[PDB]
Amino acid sequence: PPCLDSELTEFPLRMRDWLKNVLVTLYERDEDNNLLTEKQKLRVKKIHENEKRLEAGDHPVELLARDFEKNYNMYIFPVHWQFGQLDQHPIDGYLSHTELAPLRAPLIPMEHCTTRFFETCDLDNDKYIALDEWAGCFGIKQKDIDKDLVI
Ligand SMILES: [Ca+2]
Ligand SMILES: [Ca+2]
Ligand SMILES: [Ca+2]
Repeated sequence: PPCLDSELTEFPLRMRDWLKNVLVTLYERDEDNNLLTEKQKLRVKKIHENEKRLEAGDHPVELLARDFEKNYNMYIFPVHWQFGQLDQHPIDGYLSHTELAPLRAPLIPMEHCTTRFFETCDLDNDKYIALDEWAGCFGIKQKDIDKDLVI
C-alpha cells in the first residue's frame, strides 16, 4: 500500500521508539552476550535502568515527540546501534537498498513507508544511506554522531 505524506510524517517517531524498545528487550533476553556484546550491553543497561524511560505502549505521536525532546539522550545509542546492525554487506559506512531489507518486513511499524522515507534521507542521491544521512533523518544532532557507537 502507498504511503501517504501524512503517514510519512509519523514514520521516524514510530521507528525511533520501536528501536529503543527492541534494544531493551534484547538486553533482557541476552544470556552471556549471546545477543549483545559486552560494550553494547553496558550501554543498554543505562537506558533500561533509567527511571524516566517511557515504557512501550500505545502512545499518541505527540507524546513520542515530547519524549524525544525531554529524553533525547536515550535515543542516541539505539539509532547508532541499528545502523551497525544493517551495515554488513559489505561493512562500509553506507546502507544499500539490499541492506535495508529487514526494515521492509511486515512486522516493522509502517513498513510500507520504509522505502519512501529513506529516499528522503538520501541527500546526495547515490541510493545509499551514509551514517550521517541516517542519524540526521532520525533527528540526532551533528555533534552526537559517532562512528564508535556503530561497532
Ligand atoms: Ca554497507
Ligand atoms: Ca507492519
Ligand atoms: Ca546517500
